[PDB]
Amino acid sequence: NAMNALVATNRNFQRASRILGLDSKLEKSLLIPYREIKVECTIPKDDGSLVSYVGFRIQHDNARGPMKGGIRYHPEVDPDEVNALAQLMTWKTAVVDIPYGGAKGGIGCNPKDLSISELERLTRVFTQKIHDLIGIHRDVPAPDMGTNSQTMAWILDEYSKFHGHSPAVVTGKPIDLGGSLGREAATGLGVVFATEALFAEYGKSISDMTFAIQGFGNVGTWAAKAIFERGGKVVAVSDINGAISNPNGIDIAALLKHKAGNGSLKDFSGGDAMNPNDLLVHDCDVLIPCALGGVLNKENANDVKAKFIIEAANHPTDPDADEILSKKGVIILPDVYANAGGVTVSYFEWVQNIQGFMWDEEKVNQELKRYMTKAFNDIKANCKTHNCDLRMGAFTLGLNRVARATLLRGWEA
Amino acid sequence: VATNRNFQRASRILGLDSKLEKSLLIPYREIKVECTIPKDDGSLVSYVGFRIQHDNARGPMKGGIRYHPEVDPDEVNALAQLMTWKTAVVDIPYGGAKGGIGCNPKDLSISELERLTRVFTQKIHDLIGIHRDVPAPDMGTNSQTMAWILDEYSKFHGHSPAVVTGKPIDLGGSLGREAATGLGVVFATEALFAEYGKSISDMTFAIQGFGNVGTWAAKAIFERGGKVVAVSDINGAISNPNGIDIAALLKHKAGNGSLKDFSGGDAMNPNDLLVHDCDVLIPCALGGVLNKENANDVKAKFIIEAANHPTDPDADEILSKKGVIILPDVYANAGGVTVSYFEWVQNIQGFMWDEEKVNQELKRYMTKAFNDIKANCKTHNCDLRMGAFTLGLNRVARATLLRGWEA
Amino acid sequence: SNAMNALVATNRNFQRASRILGLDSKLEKSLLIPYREIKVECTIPKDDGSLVSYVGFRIQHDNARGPMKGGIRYHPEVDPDEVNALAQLMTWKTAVVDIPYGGAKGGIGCNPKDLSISELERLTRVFTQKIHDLIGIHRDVPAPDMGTNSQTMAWILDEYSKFHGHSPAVVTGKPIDLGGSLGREAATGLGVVFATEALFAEYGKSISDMTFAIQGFGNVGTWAAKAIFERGGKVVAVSDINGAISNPNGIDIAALLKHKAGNGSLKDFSGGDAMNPNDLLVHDCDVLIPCALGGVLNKENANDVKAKFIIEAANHPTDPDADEILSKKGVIILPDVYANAGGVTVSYFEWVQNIQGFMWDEEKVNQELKRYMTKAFNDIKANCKTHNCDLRMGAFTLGLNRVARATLLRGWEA
Ligand SMILES: NC(=O)c1ccc[n+]([C@@H]2O[C@H](COP(=O)([O-])OP(=O)(O)OC[C@H]3O[C@@H](n4cnc5c(N)ncnc54)[C@H](O)[C@@H]3O)[C@@H](O)[C@H]2O)c1
Ligand SMILES: NC(=O)c1ccc[n+]([C@@H]2O[C@H](COP(=O)([O-])OP(=O)(O)OC[C@H]3O[C@@H](n4cnc5c(N)ncnc54)[C@H](O)[C@@H]3O)[C@@H](O)[C@H]2O)c1
Ligand SMILES: [Ca+2]
Ligand SMILES: [Ca+2]
Ligand SMILES: [Ca+2]
Ligand code: NA
Ligand code: NA
Repeated sequence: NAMNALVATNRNFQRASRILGLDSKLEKSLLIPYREIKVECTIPKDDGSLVSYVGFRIQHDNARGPMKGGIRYHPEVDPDEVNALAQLMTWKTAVVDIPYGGAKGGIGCNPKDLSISELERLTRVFTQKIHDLIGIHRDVPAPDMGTNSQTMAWILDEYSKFHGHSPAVVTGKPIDLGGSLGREAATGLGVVFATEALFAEYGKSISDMTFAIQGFGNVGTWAAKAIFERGGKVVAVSDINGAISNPNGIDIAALLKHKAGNGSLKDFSGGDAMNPNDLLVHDCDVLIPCALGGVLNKENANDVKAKFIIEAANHPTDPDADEILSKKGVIILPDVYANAGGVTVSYFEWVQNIQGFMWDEEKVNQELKRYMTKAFNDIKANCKTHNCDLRMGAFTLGLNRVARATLLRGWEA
Repeated sequence: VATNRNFQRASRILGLDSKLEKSLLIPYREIKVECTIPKDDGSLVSYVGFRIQHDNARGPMKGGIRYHPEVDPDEVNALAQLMTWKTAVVDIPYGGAKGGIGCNPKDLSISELERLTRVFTQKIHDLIGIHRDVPAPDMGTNSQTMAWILDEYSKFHGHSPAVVTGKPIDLGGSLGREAATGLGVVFATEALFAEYGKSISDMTFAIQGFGNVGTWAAKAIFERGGKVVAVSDINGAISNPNGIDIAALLKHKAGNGSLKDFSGGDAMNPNDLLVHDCDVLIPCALGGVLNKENANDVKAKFIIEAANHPTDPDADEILSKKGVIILPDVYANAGGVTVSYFEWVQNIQGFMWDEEKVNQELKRYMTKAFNDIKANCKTHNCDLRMGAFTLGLNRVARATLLRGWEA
Repeated sequence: SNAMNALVATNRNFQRASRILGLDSKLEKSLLIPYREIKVECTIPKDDGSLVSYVGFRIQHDNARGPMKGGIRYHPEVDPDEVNALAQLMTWKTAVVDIPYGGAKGGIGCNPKDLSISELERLTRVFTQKIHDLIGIHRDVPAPDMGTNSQTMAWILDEYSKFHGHSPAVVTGKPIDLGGSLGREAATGLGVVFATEALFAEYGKSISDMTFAIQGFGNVGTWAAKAIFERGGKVVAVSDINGAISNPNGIDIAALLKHKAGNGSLKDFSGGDAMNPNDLLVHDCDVLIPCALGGVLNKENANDVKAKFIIEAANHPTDPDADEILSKKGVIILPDVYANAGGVTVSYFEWVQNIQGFMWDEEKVNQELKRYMTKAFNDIKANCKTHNCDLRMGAFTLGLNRVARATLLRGWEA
């Protein structure tokens, strides 16, 4: 089904390089990651027996600043996937013009199969094995699929044994350990700010549309909530265990309460249970993938009903699907812009930490809006001077900014 | 003895479990180091310096350095633990510490005190730090002491202005530092009063003590229209039922005048201050002044504890029965430690604030802290003293639990 | 060896200010000795593979008030006494405007015009390798100077960061795309105007009240002239050392700016009258602003100056004989150590923005610049009253006393 994640991302990178006319030698430098790290992570389970994993940290580019990107605990984590995600962070940070490069990490494990004490030990061992490589001004992790603010607390705590109290070494922290107000909701809310900027160009409002949402974690819950509050009609939601639909709109606040009491989507009373395999091809105006990458591919792209796709997940649409969907008249707001709210507020968390003084939530949200608005305006102008679609307008915008910084730094030893 | 019972009560109010409680009572780290220097005449003297680092779950530790003899370890430990709670009460990102040198600084020359300070810094240079443990002045030490610690520490770790607070302005100290505690008392009083719908401008005040805290609090009250009807210090007292002209009074103190010889009031017995007719009583000078003998004769309906522990538990109950509200010391006099945080912030950001910004941030922190204390009081159905204690204790507990325990 | 304009001015001024303050002679001796002097071998392969060896250097004069600060000159004339004097002057200058730095000065004895861009980059990176442990965000923060520029700073940043991690604050003057500050090009000229505004307020006058003659039309002259023009000042004469134009109605500085943009020269400009650039300093005006050159006011022309105010934007336009004649004529001289400090003040702001991890917009940079410059004038004015002295000594006594106080508070025991 899914195209190789790194093959897909490199095809977009090649398409973007051609638009900019990049010299092949500069292009090759920008493609190769700065550093790839794979480390053994062996822990005792709660009964004392050993389990061994491999942890990864791919540091793709640091021309524009310390590297930035989250840590995924998921059974399909592998070098290709982490490499593709890391490269995308390099472009995304540059799209929103925050002073970071790109990185990504992960462990190939299933968190549902580990106890909370095992997850803590695994997280601390991973931190021990990379403590030299990450750092406030080197590489700053954060959550991603299968990790959360408690995971980041353990990274902070273990890292600080080696280098002293270092709040800014990781973002997505709990509020009570130096996290930023607004960070938990930031990706989902930024999706909404990105969607509003796009709909403004077409003269539409969120309240005009129906929505289908794949995935219901940190990104999908906050995105659905924010859409729901602004009058959007959310007609289907899936997660790994099932899905729920309602053509008149799901009461998202009620669905989230039901979820917080350990209810499953399929059992929610204000909707009809559905097969999650039918989510991406469900009738809707706007489709928002909020789970795995590569899920829109040559096999299902012709059956997409949506007129808009908002890429909240990282690389949910492969290049085969891009072209099919373009010919169906579908507009795709690309991941490196639409889901950048998270890393943007991560930047603000990091700033607050190094300034030793936290901001109020209204300032975090004012700055998020300003960053997301400016990035969209830059993409629009870039699509014009280069006469390209939104994915390429954002991709070339970030790639060109990375090239500039790379060229200023130079190459002598 | 009463301190351990009090911590247990606060712990049980919060529902902490015994294992967490035991951990919170054990200090993170205790250090003692030999400090030997040549005297001015070349002969040696040897002292022991120490630092009790109580807790660092919420950030770098913070606390004073005392140059004073007759060191009592139990009392040093108690004060380090108190700083852990106090920093959490006003929500500044520090834990608690206390240190010192067992010496009598009156017996040392200024060059001997400098050498002793530098040697002590040499002996603890890897255990203090901008993000590790940030000392401050205390009994027997001052901003000059801090300057020497900074200078010697920076030889080891590079220029590190935020390694200590209380610095001279000329070496990175903060504007507003001298007035911080007295002014913070007043911002705290304004927050308390607004909760009852009252304003400083409609209250009368009696103030015990006219030193660093009492002078600045009186000034700030006077400038907000408060009527200061009585003031005492160690040598005398002065009363005026229509309000003392505090600007005039501060001028008279500067010229080495006495409170009793001030013309803008009537001299009074300083032993009569706490029982003076007023709306608001502010003990600023001494602890242990309100006890079972005099608490029934207090006439104020609000007591603002600027001094540390002015009120014993007998008095607390007596005054509660009389419907008196007591703003507790741990919060009310926290403006000094709060501005010390701002000093550290300004240092780390490399860019100092003007005095207006320091004072606005101080008012902001003191106001939010009051509202957090009051909300906690509603949650646990307790008075302000216990509400403040449980707020601080719970914040430390929460950070500790989030950090976790696996190696 | 011991004789350039900046050496004589600084040690004359240091000595005079030290006596006004009554500084102890042992403290004075310590303040004159630099903290540390560094010379390092810098050998590189040229593009053709052959070696060349230069000597790089950094004089670190004083750090009582903070990390040291100062430029890196790539220039073949290296005069050790002049380098020391300039590092010392930065110590006083930073103190005058109350920025938390001491002074330094460094460079490489080379002619950068003989080197390719790749050679300059290797030379810069090797120099950085040789001094990486002696500079740093909280130790010593270089900046551009004669023969170096923002590209030079990018290379220092990049190489230094190999040894210590990303360290944007290790140098100022960076490209905007690598953490440089907005407002840098205008900073010195705009600061001159902020300083002039403060001075004139003391007389209850405004720039719109005055006529101006400006010597120099480079980075400082253009921006000062632009900012004066926009505030209603009448710029009646401008010289660029090669030509000069006079207009008693006021020159249209906007028109003159566009003309310089069209690669025209001052003598080419049609919106005024031909004048001899050597007559600029004695031109009729209320305010004279020497921007381009030093030593130009001397005992032979001081008495023909017509201005009531002299704003020393350039470094050291006024020699000792002229300074005396002009004071006796009643002329008020805003001294260079203060008046042109806008550049170093905004370099302080760049370091702050880097340390804070978040860049300011240009409006904020310029509000902060005006605040720093205004407060420094008021402090200088206070010191003039305390010591009954002219503005130049009010400034030097202010900066010297701030360094002395910080030194005495830090103390002397080991
Ligand atoms: N967390 C952030 O700040 C952030 C920022 C930008 C983008 N992203 C991206 O958003 C996506 C989701 O991240 P998250 O933080 O929400 O993760 P999460 O672990 O919080 O939740 C992931 C969600 O996806 C669901 N899911 C997993 N496999 C699925 C499948 N096969 N079908 C349907 N649903 C499935 C899970 O059940 C869960 O509801 C990822 O691509 C991530 O990289 C995350
Ligand atoms: N930042 C701070 O100064 C700070 C911080 C926390 C707590 N406190 C509390 O405030 C108290 C006062 O601190 P300070 O800096 O104002 O001290 P200070 O030495 O500057 O002034 C003390 C004042 O108390 C008076 N006094 C002493 N004994 C008295 C007595 N028996 N009756 C009446 N007046 C008497 C003195 O004459 C003087 O007026 C401390 O002892 C402590 O309890 C101070
Ligand atoms: Ca690369
Ligand atoms: Ca011994
Ligand atoms: Ca010296
Ligand atoms: Na001696
Ligand atoms: Na070559």
